[PDB]
Amino acid sequence: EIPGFYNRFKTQAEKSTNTGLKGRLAMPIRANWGDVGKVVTIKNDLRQLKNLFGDDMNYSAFKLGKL
Amino acid sequence: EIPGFYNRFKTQAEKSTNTGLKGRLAMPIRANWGDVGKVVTIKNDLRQLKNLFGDDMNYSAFKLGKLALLGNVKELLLYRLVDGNQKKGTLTLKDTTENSAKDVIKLETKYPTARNFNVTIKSNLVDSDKKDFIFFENTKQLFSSSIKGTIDEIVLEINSNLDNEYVIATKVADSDTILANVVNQALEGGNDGCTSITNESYLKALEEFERYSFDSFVLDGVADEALQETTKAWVAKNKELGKDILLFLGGKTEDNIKQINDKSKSFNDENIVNVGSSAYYENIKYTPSEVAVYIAALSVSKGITGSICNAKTIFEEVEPRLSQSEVKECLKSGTLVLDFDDGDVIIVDDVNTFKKYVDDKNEAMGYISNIMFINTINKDTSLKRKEFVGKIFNDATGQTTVICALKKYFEELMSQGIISEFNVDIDTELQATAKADEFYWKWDAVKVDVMKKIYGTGYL
Amino acid sequence: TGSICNAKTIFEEVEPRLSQSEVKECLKSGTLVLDFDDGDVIIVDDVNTFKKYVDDKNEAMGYISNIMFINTINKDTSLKRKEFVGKIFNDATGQTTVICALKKYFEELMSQGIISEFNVDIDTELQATAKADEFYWKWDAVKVDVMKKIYGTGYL
Repeated sequence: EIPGFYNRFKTQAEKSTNTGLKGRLAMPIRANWGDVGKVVTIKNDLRQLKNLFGDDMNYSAFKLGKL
Repeated sequence: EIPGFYNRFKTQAEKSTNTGLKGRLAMPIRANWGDVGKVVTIKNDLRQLKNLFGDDMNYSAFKLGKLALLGNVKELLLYRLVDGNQKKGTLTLKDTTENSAKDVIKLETKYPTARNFNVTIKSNLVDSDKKDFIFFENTKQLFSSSIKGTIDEIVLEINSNLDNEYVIATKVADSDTILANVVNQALEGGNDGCTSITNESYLKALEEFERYSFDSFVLDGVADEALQETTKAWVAKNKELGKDILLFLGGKTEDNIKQINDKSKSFNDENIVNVGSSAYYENIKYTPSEVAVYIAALSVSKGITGSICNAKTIFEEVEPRLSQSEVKECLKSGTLVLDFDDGDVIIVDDVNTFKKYVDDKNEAMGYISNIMFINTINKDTSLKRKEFVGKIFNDATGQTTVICALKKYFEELMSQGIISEFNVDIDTELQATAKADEFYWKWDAVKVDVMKKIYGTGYL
Repeated sequence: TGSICNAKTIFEEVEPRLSQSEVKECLKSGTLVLDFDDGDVIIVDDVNTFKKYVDDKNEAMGYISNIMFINTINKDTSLKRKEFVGKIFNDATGQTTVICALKKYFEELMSQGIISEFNVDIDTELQATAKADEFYWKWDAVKVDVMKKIYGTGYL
């Protein structure tokens, strides 16, 4: 680069981390909503499940995902 | 010098000083009066603003300047916006000795304008050849003078006294003849400054503003959308170029709180602050951008060692007015909105438009004070560039000197209490990969917080 | 013991004025152009016209300070010519004396910190092929660099 003193700040995840989670699980699911024909990874926030596959407890998807 | 005991007294500013001001602000302005095409710095005395840009509240210049000055900015930097047709007022004078009268003096306003600056010339009652030159604005007299009937001395006197600073006199011909009498003749031919002002004028003003350094920008108290995206891109460019400029914005008065929140969602760069609430100060309303001028001014005046989350405002009323649900909606949207928590108008919080997002750019980045802190650190560091770049040899000694200087700076910050904890060290991870002509370094810190929320529990 | 890549200039204005793209274009072209990085006029970099080419004449040769260093070494060495040429017998003693003098000079340079590492020795490859009335010698060095670029990363 050109000479100079160019800062690039990286307070991304300074101390916003916790180690209370582990493992990964497979899930065939019936769902009223969400993507079809693909294996999608869901982070442990249930909001992600609610967004990507709906919030209907009548279906295996949301109920088993919450469990 | 020659031998002797020569005193030179320096009771200039012995104890005539106070420390109640800080910060600097940028201002594109429309004005009826004042300099054009230059970025002029204004000290916080409003008399300076009144002198250099007039006292007309119909124009963005004086009104937004007064708001910024009440924001307690140390130095307010202005720029007069105009269309190319914008022009100075002018008047011409003629002799009377000759039957074929010839123009001999022309009067032109010192600054471009369209106001009714008027002039009167009459026969002097004491001396025969003298003419009494008097100047007005809508018959409100500015200055009076009397000079004999020679054109050179007349124009020299008219240009000499700064009481006649509103107008410049120039000689049209080298006559020694008696001038013609005029009575309250306006300096016509001028054009105002609100004439056909468009986005291109603001773009040119911003390009002029690229020269300087600022703590904040507010964009003339105008909420035009295309100007807002243009200024957003401009500030992003300035940030990438190492100029850390903060931007405040205010939505249109017609926008509902939902629309304001949508706009505050659209903006997500940390250097963008969207203002929703309108207000009254002297029983006169202010659009969200006009009060965005004031909130930016107050923020920069606060500087470090402060915030705005409950700073009292000068405004006597605020609207639209929000329940706690609406306030929470606006804060979640990143909108900043004033509030009437008490009999005065009070700023609700320190939020910016970015606050809609959370984790990578941390939640403190959602607050304006943290951004001001980071910009200040970047600015002081980019001041250190010239001290250290190209002047020390990259050896262990040079690296140690740089680290020691940065440590001294951060310890100065610690002494002020702004930082609760810090460490600064060489970035040995990147220093291993660093080329021989460069240096990498790392630092952690913990800015000292402020009470926004407080809770009490009682036992009896 | 210095450079020009950010030396402040006496000039109150500079033109034509360049964005980072234009600056990078000029540096890649080997052009040297002043800049207005702050309220003063500042020299952008240490580049020379050669810098367009890269590897054989190394990238440091693209910088003027390295050329000044090399010219200074050549000048001091060509000053030593008159001390050593035609005045010492090419035996092991004369070669050792020449090498010791050059080592003393380079150690003086090391004391100033200009060089981070060096070695100077007889060029035994060419000395084997050398005619009896001549001498060959070799030296490696590492000039001490200067910060042109600096990068910082922050944690809060």
